[PDB]
Amino acid sequence: VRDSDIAVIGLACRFPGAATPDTFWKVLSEGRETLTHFSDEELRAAGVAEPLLADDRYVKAGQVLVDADKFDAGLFGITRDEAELIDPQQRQFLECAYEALERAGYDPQRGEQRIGVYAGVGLNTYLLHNLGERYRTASSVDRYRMMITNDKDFVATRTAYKLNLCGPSVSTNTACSTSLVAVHLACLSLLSGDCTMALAGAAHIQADQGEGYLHHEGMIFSPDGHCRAFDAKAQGTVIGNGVGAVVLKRLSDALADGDTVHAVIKGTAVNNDGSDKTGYTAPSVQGQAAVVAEAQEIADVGPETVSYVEAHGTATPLGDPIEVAALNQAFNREGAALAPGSCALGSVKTNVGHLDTAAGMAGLIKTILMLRHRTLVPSLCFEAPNPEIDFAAGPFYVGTETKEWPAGPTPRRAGVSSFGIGGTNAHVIVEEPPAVAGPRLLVLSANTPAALDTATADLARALRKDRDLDLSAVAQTLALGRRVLPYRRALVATGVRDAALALALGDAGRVMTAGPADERPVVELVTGGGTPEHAAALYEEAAAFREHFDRCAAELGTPAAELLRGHGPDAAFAVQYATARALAGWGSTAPVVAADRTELPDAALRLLDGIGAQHTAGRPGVALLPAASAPVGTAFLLGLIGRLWTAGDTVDWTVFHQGEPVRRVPLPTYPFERVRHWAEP
Amino acid sequence: VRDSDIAVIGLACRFPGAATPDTFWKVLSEGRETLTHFSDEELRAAGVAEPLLADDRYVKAGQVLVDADKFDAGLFGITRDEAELIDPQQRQFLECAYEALERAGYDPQRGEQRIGVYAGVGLNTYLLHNLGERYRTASSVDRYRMMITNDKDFVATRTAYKLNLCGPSVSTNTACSTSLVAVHLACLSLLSGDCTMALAGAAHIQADQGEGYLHHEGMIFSPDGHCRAFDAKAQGTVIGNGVGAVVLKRLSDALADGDTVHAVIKGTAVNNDGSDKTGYTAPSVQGQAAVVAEAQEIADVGPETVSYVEAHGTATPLGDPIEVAALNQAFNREGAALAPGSCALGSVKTNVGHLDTAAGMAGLIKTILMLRHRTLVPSLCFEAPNPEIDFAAGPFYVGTETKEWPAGPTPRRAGVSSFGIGGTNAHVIVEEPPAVAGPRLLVLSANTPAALDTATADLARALRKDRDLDLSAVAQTLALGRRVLPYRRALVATGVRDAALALALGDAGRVMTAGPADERPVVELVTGGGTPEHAAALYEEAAAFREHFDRCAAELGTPAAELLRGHGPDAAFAVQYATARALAGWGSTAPVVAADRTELPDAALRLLDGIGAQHTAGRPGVALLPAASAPVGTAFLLGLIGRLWTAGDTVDWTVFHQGEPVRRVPLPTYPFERVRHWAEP
Ligand SMILES: [K+]
Ligand SMILES: [K+]
Repeated sequence: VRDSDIAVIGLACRFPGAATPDTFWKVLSEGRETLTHFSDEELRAAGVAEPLLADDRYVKAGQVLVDADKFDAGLFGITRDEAELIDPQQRQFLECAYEALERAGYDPQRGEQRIGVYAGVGLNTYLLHNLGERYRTASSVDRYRMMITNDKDFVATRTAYKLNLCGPSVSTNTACSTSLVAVHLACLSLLSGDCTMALAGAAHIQADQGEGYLHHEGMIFSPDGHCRAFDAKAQGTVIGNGVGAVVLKRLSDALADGDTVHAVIKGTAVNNDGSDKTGYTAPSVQGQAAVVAEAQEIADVGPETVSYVEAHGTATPLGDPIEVAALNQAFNREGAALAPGSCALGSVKTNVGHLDTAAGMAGLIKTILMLRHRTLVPSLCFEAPNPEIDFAAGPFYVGTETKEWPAGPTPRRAGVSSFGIGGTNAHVIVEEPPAVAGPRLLVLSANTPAALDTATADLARALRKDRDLDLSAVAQTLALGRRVLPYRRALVATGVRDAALALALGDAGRVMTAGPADERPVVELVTGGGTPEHAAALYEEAAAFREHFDRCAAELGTPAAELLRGHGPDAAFAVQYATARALAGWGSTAPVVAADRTELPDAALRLLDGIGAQHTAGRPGVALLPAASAPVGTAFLLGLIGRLWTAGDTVDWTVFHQGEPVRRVPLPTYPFERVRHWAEP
Repeated sequence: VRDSDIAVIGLACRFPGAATPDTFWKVLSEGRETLTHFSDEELRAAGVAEPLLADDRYVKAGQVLVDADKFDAGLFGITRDEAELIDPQQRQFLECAYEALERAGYDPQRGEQRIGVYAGVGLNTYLLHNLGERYRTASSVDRYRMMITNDKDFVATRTAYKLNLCGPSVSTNTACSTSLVAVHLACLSLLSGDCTMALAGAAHIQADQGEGYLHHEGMIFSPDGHCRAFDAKAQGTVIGNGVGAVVLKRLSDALADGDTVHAVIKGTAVNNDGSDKTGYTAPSVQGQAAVVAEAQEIADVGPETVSYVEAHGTATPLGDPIEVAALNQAFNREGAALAPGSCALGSVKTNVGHLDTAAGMAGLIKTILMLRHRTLVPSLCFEAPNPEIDFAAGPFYVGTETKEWPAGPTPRRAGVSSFGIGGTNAHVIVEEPPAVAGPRLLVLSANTPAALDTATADLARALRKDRDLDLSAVAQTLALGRRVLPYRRALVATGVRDAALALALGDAGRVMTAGPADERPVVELVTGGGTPEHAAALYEEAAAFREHFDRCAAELGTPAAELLRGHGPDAAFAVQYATARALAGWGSTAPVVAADRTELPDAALRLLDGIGAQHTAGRPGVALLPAASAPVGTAFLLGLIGRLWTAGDTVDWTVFHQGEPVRRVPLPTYPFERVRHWAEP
């Protein structure tokens, strides 16, 4: 574990045909093109002019992001009017960043982590088209409100403000290479100590997606909507729509904290072509070759140890041979040719098109998934190599199969390239990640009942589909790594299968649900016989209980072993008092009601005075003792916490999970309400 | 000299009332407000509606950037149609960056330096207003051309492409704090080794500057166009227009290379407020306090050693007390209160208004000039302290005088703050810079005759006004640190006064001028007697001559001392041959013509064959020997180089200046042609 290695500890994406990493992996491993073909009816509905449809140069297809118009404004405390004004690219980036942090297992509203964010969005066609006329005929006040909801500057800071990211929050833009430049700056920030975690990401969404495009020979776009990277029939790409983000942390920190490591960034490099090329928009062999070599040098990774490269890969007749010539030059720099056919080459642009500002996210996230799965996937629309590409001069070949990624003398390593219009180039070196008994309280919360139900079904489903999940990790991730919201649910479970079923059934006997309407509860210290089996179980199983019980027995003047065996009022008091103090230590602020104190010793009376126990409440009461023939021990205590917490009591989950190693794991992400917010031009 | 210290080795600015650093220092030291008041006639000319003029809330004033519409497209190889399309913010940033590199003394078209650029521009109102209708009714091809000439992404890369910057070139945007964030990332890049030099800067230009504004109580803008920072009558600021850039290099490198150090950046910090504040646009004491403390810690600078702070300083009733409360908290963090009245506080927004994206450049450059001049300057419109500001809790007081900056126990140190809408905060620690015989060839070149004449007058003027300038440094800076352009001029001078006069007079006897029209010249090796005084002078004074003369004497079979004394044809040959070889070693590619070889020895014939001397030219001839009663020695040789170079011969000025330490110094910057490029809405 090198000092400079950066872990990818979470990620998220909404790309054409894939709203999550799991569905993206399905697109990739199944070798599918996500191109949408538009009917004439759909194009007419979209206001495409009739001469345009008739034109044989017009391409009736696109790479669309479904529900780009949807946004859960309520969750983010944003009004309808404001949601409508905000560029969909910024809305989608905000939800995507939320998802990435969720998958990482970190709730930035809690904890001491300092989280930065580097992000960029594409050309704001929402402002130009949908809000265009609105802008030029508006007051300075309303123009100002449109500026802070639409200018590029605000994508990173809106996210910082709404998610609570206190590290550097910077909008970074270099056109098609924006994604990997953001990744580069995030890593630089992390290594310099600006922050302890960082998001890096990008969004590109055309306000008029859903329409086709006119083919022009002087431009990068293909005549048929297909992107045939490295193929002899390569004729360009299709602009796509999408958004992606990764969460980054020093690898040593990630391992120490017990995070899931999806992959390791070994090094990154960024440069610019400068002047020495035939035009501002022209490609450059030398600029590309240099940034690849620079990234490998920084990563301390020899070119012969790289076994996959994710090319920028736009399928232009000029650009494809240049990209391979540049890779050959970089890879062969330390001598002569590497073994032919020894490094796979591919382009996700063949699946989802060219995501512009977000292209590098689609490329990096594909490569991360391949590495985590130790699985190579196809580059599509490849039938025969472009004769002008000099494959024989180097190690590259275009992989067209889903298959095991063969082991090598080093861990599996990949390169990821992204080259922008304007000549800023980026290359990132990524490595596969290093190799990796009682009941638990599972807690869920959402901003609406409907969201809570969906989240419950999602978790149930995820739990059924992976039995290998550790219930501990699931409980910890849910408690520590999810926003604390008003509609709440909880369940005490004995294992993953058990949990899956209980959550699916929704049977109130086990599944506790409460919301902001329900009354804040009190804990009731009752009379009743002792509970020796229950007392002994908590004493053995719960360290916090054991502490306060020992100290309570000291005050009462009786040995702990005596009280734990006892059936009398002193014993019943002790168990309940110790439970109440353990709850308090875990952050509970529920009042303790002790309504009947007659048959209690003076010491018990003082202890009740010390914690300021009320004599009554003016509020639902939760008993501190199990009912007869109810579950006892830790199962009871966890159910108690669950009942209080769902009803709005405070719990400090960090303190609650103190005594154990925490392991954060990927679980389903928030079911954002699909509310349409769209300004009509 | 700490490893992490960064030198500011050049800078440039066009702010209201100041098109250069020198004129900016005049605004600052003279305590002037650059606010422009608009007549009703001017406002009407600008298309301001009549109800608007009548409105008593309307403020008929602004902080305008003169000639924001002007751009030397020819110099940058840009067509008229393209120049018109490019956002004026990007045009102005491009010219400003050129100026900054010129003042630093580096021509990025030559040399091995790797230069990065981090820059941001403000809201593109040129695209929205001037090109708005044009965009929505244009083809996809023309929309694409408007995108690459107007989107934020392209400001840094356009500059990289047109100036030849091959380091990371990144557009960075965080609203009002953009400038110092760019500076922060440039320093991070430099310290990480992305590059060896870096530009950082920003431009903010409203397409409708020249109009007034309507006052709204819910906004940051003052009712009278004055910005009364920290005053009891503080009521906000005025939006301004401007552009600035700095050139950064590791301090150790700068000193080693002999650069001018204008100031030293000791440390920088960037953070974001996150969620814990009352609104997205609200201020935050804690965010500000943290970034100031973080910057000082990183700089290893104790708060008690800081004697000036350049505040964000926007003069809002809420914001001013908050900024001082935050500074107090940061400065007092290591104990109790520092001495009252011991650190000056000011805001350049009181001079030039709020330059938005460029505000931090105006603040940083003011602070750099103060430090270089060891002179404090006034913060304006300060009559009585705002009662709500807790000055007494800390060391701060508002300085209102131009006066010597008192020496202290450490070098003079300042802080510079910039806080953005969206909550990204930056603070930079700056320190004063460390303490610092023959003829010379001065070379000038421009892209037009008119520009060449203006540049000549400018240099003449600058030379008159500083006699302390070292002629050496002037010659080196001009030769190594200026773009090589087609209309050329040169002068051999014996000192600064001499140069100043010769350049002003323009007398062809001394001042050589030539352009692309003039013929590429040849050097002529003539017959004629020896020139013993001339030979001995070059031998003594020019190492390159001495080398080739020694070797030529070896070939001829005669001792060098004999030939240097000689009057014969062998001696005349030797001196001319050695001069020709010295020119070749300095990169000359002018043909050598030896038309009359009769009375030359065989050895001389072989030597002429070896360099492939022509027997004639089919071209003006320049003699390799001084004419009788002409200047001799180094003066002659330099005049020779000048004649060839002005006529288009190649010279490698790096090789030419090899044997000596180079010192780059500020000289006047390029006289960009004032051509208007402005799209009509
Ligand atoms: K070029
Ligand atoms: K808030």
